[PDB]
Amino acid sequence: EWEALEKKLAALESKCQALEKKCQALEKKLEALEHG
Amino acid sequence: EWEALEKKLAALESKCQALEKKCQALEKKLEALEHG
Amino acid sequence: EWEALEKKLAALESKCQALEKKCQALEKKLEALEHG
Ligand SMILES: [Zn+2]
Ligand SMILES: [Zn+2]
Ligand SMILES: [Zn+2]
Repeated sequence: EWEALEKKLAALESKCQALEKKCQALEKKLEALEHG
Repeated sequence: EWEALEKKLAALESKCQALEKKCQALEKKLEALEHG
Repeated sequence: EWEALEKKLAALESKCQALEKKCQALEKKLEALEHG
């Protein structure tokens, strides 16, 4: 169905946004090690 | 077409899941450096 | 609408591709710390 698709996409957008944050968090910890 | 969309979404869900694992793998290596 | 969906998916595919690169970039910096 069409609606199931809309929900899969919506959950993917969330997953993606949570991944961008995780990456920013990781980069921050990596930068701490790399400079200090 | 509708079916092409369904396939693009399915491949995106896989890509996303592989990215969550990569991030978990990275965080693990980062935590090793950060504590030991 | 159908077209709005197509655009959301297209922007998600980009976001995902940019995340794979970020992860590769991070892993590269992490590997530098881990071996050198
Ligand atoms: Zn740096
Ligand atoms: Zn830690
Ligand atoms: Zn290594």
